[PDB]
Amino acid sequence: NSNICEVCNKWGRLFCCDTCPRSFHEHCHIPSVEANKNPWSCIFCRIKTIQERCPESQSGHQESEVLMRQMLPEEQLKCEFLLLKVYCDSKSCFFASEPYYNREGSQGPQKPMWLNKVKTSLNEQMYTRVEGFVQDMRLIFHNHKEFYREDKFTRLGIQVQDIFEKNFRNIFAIQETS
Ligand SMILES: [Zn+2]
Ligand SMILES: [Zn+2]
Ligand SMILES: [Zn+2]
Repeated sequence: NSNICEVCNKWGRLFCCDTCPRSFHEHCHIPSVEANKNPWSCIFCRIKTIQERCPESQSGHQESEVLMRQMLPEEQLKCEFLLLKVYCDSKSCFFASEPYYNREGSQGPQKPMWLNKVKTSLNEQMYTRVEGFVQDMRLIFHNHKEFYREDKFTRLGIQVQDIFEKNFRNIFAIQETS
């Protein structure tokens, strides 16, 4: 196994996957690494298993259909994985914890949102459809873009949103388009 966490790239108290060489800190893995379970498979392995059991799941889908799916176990897992993929980018540190807004010439968003809040929401099964999760994730970046206006710091929102969107397309097998 790897000697650094797959999500944060640091050493520490790591849990090793039994079916791939990845490792995780306890709260870096989503869901948090499970108490017992021997063997244990990580979220990357569990997502690969879904794909292997249903190869047709990789044919193209329409986003509108994906957003209306109910959050049954497999869609719950896919949202957890997609959240994990955003945390894997180091620039996610800007969007992880609860923000605050006091900048000359800007007003804070009406509905602040951050990655830890989405993490808790998923953990507490607060989303009933994929749409709920996706709307909150997109809100994070939209709030950022709107608040930082012309400051070049707005680009962080663009960059992390691009990571989100690419992984969303991959994980939910959205039909490729030009
Ligand atoms: Zn970590
Ligand atoms: Zn694994
Ligand atoms: Zn099948």
